[PDB]
Amino acid sequence: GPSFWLGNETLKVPLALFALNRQRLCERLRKNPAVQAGSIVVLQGGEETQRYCTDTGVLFRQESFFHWAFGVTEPGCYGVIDVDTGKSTLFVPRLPASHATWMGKIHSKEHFKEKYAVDDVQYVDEIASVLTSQKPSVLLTLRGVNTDSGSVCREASFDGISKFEVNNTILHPEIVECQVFKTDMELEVLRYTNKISSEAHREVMKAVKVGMKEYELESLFEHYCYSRGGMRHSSYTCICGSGENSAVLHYGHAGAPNDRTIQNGDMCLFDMGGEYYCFASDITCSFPANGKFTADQKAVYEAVLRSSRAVMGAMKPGVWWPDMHRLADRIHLEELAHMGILSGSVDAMVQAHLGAVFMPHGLGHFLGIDVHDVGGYPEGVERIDEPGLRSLRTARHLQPGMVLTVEPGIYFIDHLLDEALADPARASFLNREVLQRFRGFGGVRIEEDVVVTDSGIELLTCVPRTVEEIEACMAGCDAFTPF
Amino acid sequence: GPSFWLGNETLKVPLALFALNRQRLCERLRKNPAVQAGSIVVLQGGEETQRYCTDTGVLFRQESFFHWAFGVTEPGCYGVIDVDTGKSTLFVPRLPASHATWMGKIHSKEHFKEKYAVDDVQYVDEIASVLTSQKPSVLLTLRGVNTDSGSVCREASFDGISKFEVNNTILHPEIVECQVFKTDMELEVLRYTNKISSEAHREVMKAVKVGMKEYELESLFEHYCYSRGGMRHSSYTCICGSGENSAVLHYGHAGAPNDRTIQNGDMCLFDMGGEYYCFASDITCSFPANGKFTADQKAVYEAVLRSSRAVMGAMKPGVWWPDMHRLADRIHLEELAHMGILSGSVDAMVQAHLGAVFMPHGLGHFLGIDVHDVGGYPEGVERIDEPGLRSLRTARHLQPGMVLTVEPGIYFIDHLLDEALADPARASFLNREVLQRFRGFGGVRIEEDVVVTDSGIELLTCVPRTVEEIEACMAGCDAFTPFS
Ligand code: PRO
Ligand code: PRO
Ligand SMILES: [Mn+2]
Ligand SMILES: [Mn+2]
Ligand SMILES: [Mn+2]
Ligand SMILES: [Mn+2]
Ligand SMILES: [O-]
Ligand SMILES: [O-]
Repeated sequence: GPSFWLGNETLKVPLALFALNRQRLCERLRKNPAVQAGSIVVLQGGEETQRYCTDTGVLFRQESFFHWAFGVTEPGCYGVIDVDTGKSTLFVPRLPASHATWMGKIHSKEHFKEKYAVDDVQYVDEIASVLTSQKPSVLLTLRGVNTDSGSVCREASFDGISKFEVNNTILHPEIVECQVFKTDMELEVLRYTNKISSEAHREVMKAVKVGMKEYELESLFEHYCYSRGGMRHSSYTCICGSGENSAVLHYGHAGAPNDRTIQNGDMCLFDMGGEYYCFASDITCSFPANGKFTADQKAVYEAVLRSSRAVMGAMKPGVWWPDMHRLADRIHLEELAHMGILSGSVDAMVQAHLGAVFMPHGLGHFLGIDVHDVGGYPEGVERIDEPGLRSLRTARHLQPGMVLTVEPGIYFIDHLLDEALADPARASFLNREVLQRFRGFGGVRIEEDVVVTDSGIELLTCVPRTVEEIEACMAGCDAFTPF
Repeated sequence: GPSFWLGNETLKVPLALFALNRQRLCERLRKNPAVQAGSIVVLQGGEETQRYCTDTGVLFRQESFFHWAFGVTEPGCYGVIDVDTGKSTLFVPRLPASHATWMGKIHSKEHFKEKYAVDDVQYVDEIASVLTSQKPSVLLTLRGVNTDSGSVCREASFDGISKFEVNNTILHPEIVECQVFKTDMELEVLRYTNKISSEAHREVMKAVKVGMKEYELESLFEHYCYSRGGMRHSSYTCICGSGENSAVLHYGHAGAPNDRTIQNGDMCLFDMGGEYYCFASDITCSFPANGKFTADQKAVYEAVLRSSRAVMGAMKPGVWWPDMHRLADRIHLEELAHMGILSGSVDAMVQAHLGAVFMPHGLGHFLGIDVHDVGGYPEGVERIDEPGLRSLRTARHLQPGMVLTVEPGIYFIDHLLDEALADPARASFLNREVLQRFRGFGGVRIEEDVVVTDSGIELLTCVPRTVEEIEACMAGCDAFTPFS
């Protein structure tokens, strides 16, 4: 069967991947007692956009649910699936003659049928007529709430849809639940995105020099991923935090745009992940700008390495993800006590939520077509109302096929530290004279992507992690030399 | 005063640039009979967005009118300008405490005042109160139609604006007319974006090898522009057309995504331009993939080079831009005849609109904060209803301070050639036995950015252009002398 491929050494992704997703979705809907025979899933693809009211085109990236089901890269499409038979129909825009001048070849419907291995291809302007002839009982459309953005996913619509019976409640929970469990074909793509992004992280560690701007490494990373990996997009805006900016969790956005000069003595926290054919990677490396950990940097770093490997060591089916978050909290507190930043009973520190002062984010999240993938909080799964834990993007138990990030960190964040020092229940644990030395340290995050297996996990990421590995990598003389 | 700067060798852009733009806008408004005393210009900045319903953030790029007036990089702002005094007030988001954890320092209003050199800074939720206290006669908001996209620019709104008198017709043509004429400070930025993008094009010509994917050069271009120029964005999606793809004017979008392997004997047409602090560049270089022009490639290429230099040499204040387009058409037809592709009377070819078969787009467009800059078709200026010319993004006369692209091209586009061959009014000019050799050739576009000056033009772009220069650049020399 056909494959998506960007040539060179890039991954061939079989279009059978998306056919399998459609089949799995149908199989799940068929078991839902509320789904009527003769139902048809109706999805609307993303459309071309421009910047504001300008005619400056925005590079099109497909909507994630549509991509999961069809793998279609072109804007302006719809796709439907007959639930009972699994038959798929792709609807493509009927393009004007001038498209040939400005945009490229006007491909035939047969070209698209062969390209995407769907059962049928029609034009978008025929969708009402085509669906009518199929005499569906009900159209199943996609509407629901993303539990990370809080946004409502907008359901498909077309001229004439009002003439049909439409249900917009059944589909969203079902397709989300399919996306949560990755197929072997999807795992092959996530192995690849992690391979290329890991290589890119290594090249960045080799390239970093005191005096560079943070964004020079953002640029280098994205250049490696695109030129060598075929990754035209990143999975999220690159986070290239040096010095105190490494305490800012999502540093790098337009308001803080990776524009600091890296200085001797800084820690770097680089959270970057290329995207291939709308599949994510999400990796963070932490390391000294000058290639040599100081004693304080080694201590903080190895604390996070300890929680990282303890969590990965414990992860297996049936483990409750909030228990892993609490395990990381406890290890951080133990290590910060060993360092002298903390004193007293770690049990009591845990009871006072002191861990969240140092790690004010969730331990990790589902990953897939989106970096913060869907399905973390389905109906019946509640958010835990405690510092740190309330930022968890899922409170589920682990099962095979789930893909998770494992991303403990320790940060020295002034407003959180100051709050803790004002609270007698927490201040007694904090040694002010030692902590003072760590003001402006930034932080350390060690982020791996893993897959839950029957007996444990599979690690997808492959970057240097021990202090020795990191220092060796940064001192390496050799491979990637743009102009 | 303060400047925008991304360090290293990047350009320091004084915030005074935006102060001057506000001043110029007020000066224009004070002369406008539709404008009464006590008016306040109210602009709304862009907001941050995410991909579809996901929480994947999209990198924020400021809305172009707002950028022109204020130079503000942060999402969620508004900005107002008192027309009579010129006093500027920036409104910034009142951020949640958690911003300090996730996004960075919660800067003070004073920080933004110093940063942007405005007269006052307030929080966005206070805009109704602050405007009420000023007792304005009317709020002037921005609404109009972009003549390239057809889109309606959406006016500012805030909770309570219905309590004010609002006019949404006066401002748009006036701010557009200011934008058409670049200040010396703006020209400094456009010289810089052309400098960096030119360097990047030269690095690309040096790096191109048979066997590479088109997108490898897209990547390399953008990497040069960001790491060396501080250009986080491109001005438009890179067009890296090799072989027959060079006939596709805006190749490289998601449906044709720069994914062809470059072959020996191919021509390349690379239209790429980095953006710095929301100022554009727009440059096209055409060259043989293997570094050596064939006789056929040299002939097509030098035809476009001739029209490029003819137009640049003719441009000056008072010139009607459609006359430059017709000049390019005539030169292309002459040179296609000199190559044996066409025969007969060039006067007759022109009369038959044959030029548009080979150049089915406008000769060039205004450039500024947007690659297709505003103001090409103000009220009164009409689109010419002919092939090629109707695609012109302006039919204005040239004046000092305008910034234009000059981008003639010749392409071999099958459905257009076949239309001509089926049309008795055009078919006899075409020599099939010679044209057949150019089927699948793709095309050549040579695109320069220029400023209209009192005496003619200032060429901003600095890339190799002659056959000799290009071959040398690709051989690693980079080496050449610009048009003057
Ligand atoms: O947003 C999240 O969930 C993770 C936490 C640290 C950075 N990214
Ligand atoms: O869009 C335009 O006007 C120019 C013509 C060739 C490519 N870009
Ligand atoms: Mn991350
Ligand atoms: Mn993550
Ligand atoms: Mn161009
Ligand atoms: Mn142009
Ligand atoms: O992350
Ligand atoms: O262009």
